Amino acid sequence: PIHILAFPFPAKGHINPLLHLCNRLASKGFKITLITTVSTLKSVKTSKANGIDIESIPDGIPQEQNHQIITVMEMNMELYFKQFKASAIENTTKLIQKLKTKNPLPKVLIYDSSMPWILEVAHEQGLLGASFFTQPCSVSAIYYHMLQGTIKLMVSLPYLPLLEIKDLPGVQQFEDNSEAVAELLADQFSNIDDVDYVLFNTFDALEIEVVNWMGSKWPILTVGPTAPINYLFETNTEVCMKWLDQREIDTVIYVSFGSLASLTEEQMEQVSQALIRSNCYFLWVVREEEENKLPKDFKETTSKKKGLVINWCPQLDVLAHKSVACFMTHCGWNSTLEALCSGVPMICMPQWADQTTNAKLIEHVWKIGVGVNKSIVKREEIEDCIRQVIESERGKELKRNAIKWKELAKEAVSEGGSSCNNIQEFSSSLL
Ligand SMILES: O=c1ccn([C@@H]2O[C@H](COP(=O)(O)OP(=O)(O)O)[C@@H](O)[C@H]2O)c(=O)[nH]1
Repeated sequence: PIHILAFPFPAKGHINPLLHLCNRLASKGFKITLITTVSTLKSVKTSKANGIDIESIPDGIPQEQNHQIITVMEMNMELYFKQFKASAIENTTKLIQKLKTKNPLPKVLIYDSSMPWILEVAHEQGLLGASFFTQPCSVSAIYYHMLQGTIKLMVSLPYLPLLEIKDLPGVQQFEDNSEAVAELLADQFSNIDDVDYVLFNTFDALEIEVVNWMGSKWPILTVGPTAPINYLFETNTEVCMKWLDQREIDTVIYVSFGSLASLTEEQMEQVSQALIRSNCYFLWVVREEEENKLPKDFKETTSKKKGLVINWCPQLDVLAHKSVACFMTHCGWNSTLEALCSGVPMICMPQWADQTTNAKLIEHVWKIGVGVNKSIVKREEIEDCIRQVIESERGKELKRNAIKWKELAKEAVSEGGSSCNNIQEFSSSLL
């Protein structure tokens, strides 16, 4: 087989979409080796069934308590991102030299677009280099314009809806790290003319005009949704799926703020009371390190009548379940795309980075969600949005719109669709 190496940035919203692409490629007969940091490997619980070799490299930055890589970087982003970079260059080089003593020899390196300097490692080692963007073309376009100096972080940009300042990617939320974060996002386009393959986790029908614009500059390959062995981490699948099976169609609010975002105890109390007073059934992912910010007795007693509070769920299987009526989300791109491709309308509560822009696209372009208004977002505001989605006639339109996007996404990934064709073109190029 042809041997593909894959190197995501060490965070679940970067690992998971690349894993799903790797599983598709392994189904076409390619051998896959996934490169992870030691810190990521500590959370990996299931890997045997997917058949992919996993090889680890050092973190390259300090190990603090049981914190994850981004959390450590936030202490000093400019210093620690560039320590992570130097270590990753050195140690991926060493790893590839070891892989070159085994058959089949590696031929291509698919690397996260946020790590553009890995291209030079691939080429130095005689491999093709493929940059994998884990955000949509519309948001990535903003980072390109930042690199060109057309904008620096109402705002008009080519082939994007008119934006309010609050809709631009949220870099101000990173405080003293804000300048470093803006620079790394723009750097995704710094060597794009040297990349052998440019891949985006999106599909053409979702953003026709900006994809066409981007394609007038570089040959890009839209391959999304990569999401269809589907999980590396503990998902509590049996508990979650048995509980959803006890629920009637269209009755459950799924709630998750992703793998990184953390809300204050003040904000968590507002969400807790909004869910209780709504009187709907709900499944709320509260990560284990965030549980201590919940109101006392919430997980053990008051959520027992109508809710399931869990530290991680099988999100693809949850969003596919007929009981789920809507998705209160932080609007990370994977959650946004997974919900749209499942036909599930959203309540948008973005926190930072691309989430703010994603929420504007959800509400105003794709029209499959409503957005909360900050005062802190209060229980009444959240309750209002729940009634809009679950009860009102507007909620029925949002659901019809979500089902339309689900059908276009099914088309894109099936035989003859744009993403299916693009993955075939990538695969045949390697052959
Ligand atoms: O209980 C959960 C919550 C999230 N996810 C997955 O975690 C990723 C979240 O990535 P996203 O882009 O939505 O936000 P981020 O964590 O990067 O902020 C996605 O692959 C979700 O499917 C999951 O499997 N179980």
